[PDB]
Amino acid sequence: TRDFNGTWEMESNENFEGYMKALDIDFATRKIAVRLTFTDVIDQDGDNFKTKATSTFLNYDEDFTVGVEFDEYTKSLDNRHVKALVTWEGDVLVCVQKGEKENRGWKKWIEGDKLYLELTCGDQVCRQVFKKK
Amino acid sequence: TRDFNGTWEMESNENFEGYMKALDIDFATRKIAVRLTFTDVIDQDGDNFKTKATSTFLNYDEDFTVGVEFDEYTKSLDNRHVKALVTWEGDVLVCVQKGEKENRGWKKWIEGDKLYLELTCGDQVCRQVFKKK
Amino acid sequence: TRDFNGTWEMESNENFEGYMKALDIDFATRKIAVRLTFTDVIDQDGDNFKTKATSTFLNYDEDFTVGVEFDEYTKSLDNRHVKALVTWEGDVLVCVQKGEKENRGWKKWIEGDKLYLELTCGDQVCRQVFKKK
Repeated sequence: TRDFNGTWEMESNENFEGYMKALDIDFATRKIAVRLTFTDVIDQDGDNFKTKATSTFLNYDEDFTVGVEFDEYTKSLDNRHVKALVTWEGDVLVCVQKGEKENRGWKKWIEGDKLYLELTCGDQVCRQVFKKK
Repeated sequence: TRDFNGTWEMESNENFEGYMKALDIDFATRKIAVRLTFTDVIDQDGDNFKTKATSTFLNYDEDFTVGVEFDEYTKSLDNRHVKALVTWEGDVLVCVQKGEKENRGWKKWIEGDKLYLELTCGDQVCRQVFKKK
Repeated sequence: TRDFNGTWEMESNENFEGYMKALDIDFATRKIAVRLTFTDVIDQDGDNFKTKATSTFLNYDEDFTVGVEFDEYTKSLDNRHVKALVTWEGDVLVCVQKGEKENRGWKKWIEGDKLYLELTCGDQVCRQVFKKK
C-alpha cells in the first residue's frame, strides 16, 4: 500500500549510533540519542506529506518478586552485572545488589502519600522523594 | 503592555552557546542545551511573578510533495543544508539528500501495519520499525 | 503501609551525581542525568512488583516579586549563587544578577503577542523570542 497516514511508535532501532557517527555527530549527543525513542506522525493526502517526529526518553522497566534473587544488568547507569534481592524489613522495602561495588542497594518506604527512596553505593547515598498522583 | 501572563513557546534562539560558555558551563551540558526548545509559563500578580520554563527536544519536521525538490536544513541531527527529492519506487518512498555527505537519504515502506524506515549515509545504515497507535 | 501501587512523581533528588559518580558513570551522561525528573509507575500484587520509570526534563522555577532583591541559584545553567533584582524600565522587565560574573542579567518585554528575552553575560548576549499560545 501507498498509505502512510497515522501515528507510529518505534519498536526497534538498529545501528542508530553508526548512522549518527557517519553524520559527524559529537559523542555526547550520540550517547544521549541512543537513549531515546521516536514517534512519527504522518499526514498523507495523495502525494502531499506532513511529517513530524517527536522524541522522548526510553522507559526503564524492572519487574521482580520479593525474596527471589534475580540477575540485574544496570542498563541505565554503569552497565554492570549484579545479583539483586528485595526483602521486607517491617514496612521498608530493602534491596541489595551484590557485585563489584559494596554497600550497593536501595530502600523504599511510604509516608502518607510520599515515597522515600535511598540509593546507596559505597559510602555515597542519594535521596529521592516522590509524591503520589 | 506590562501583561506577561500566558504560555510562551520559543521560536528563535541566537547565540545560546556563546552565552552559556560565558557562564562557564561544561561542554557536554552545552551540547545538550543547544538541542532544546523552551516553553515558559508566566503568572503575573501586579508585581508578583511565578515562572516555569519547560524544556523539550526540538522535533524534526519534513513536509514535501513527491517529485518536488525542496531545501531541507537537517536540524536535530547534524545541522546541514541538503537538497532533497522524494520518489516513488514501487510502493517504497525513496528520498535522496544531495549535500556534503554521499549516499545520504531515507526509504520508507509499509508491510502489514508496521512502518519501516532505513536511514542511510556513507556506508552506515540505520533500520527502524514502527507500530501504529 | 506495604502498598506501593500508584504513579509517583519526583519532587526532590539529592546527591544524584555523587551516587552516579560512585558507580563510575561517565561525565557526559552524568551531566544530563543531573538534569531530568523521574516518574515511576508501580503495580504491586502482593509480593510481585512491576515498575516503569518515565523520564522527562527538569523544569526549574524562578518566582519573584518586583522590587525585592532575592537569592537565585541558576540550577538550569551553571549552578551559581547570584543576587537578582527585577526592575521596571518603562514596560520592559529588566533583571540584573550580581555575582561572580559581571554584566549578567536578562530583559523581557512584550510586542504584539511575542515575548522578547535578552540573556547577557560578559560580552556575550543571547536573544530569544517566544510566541504566545
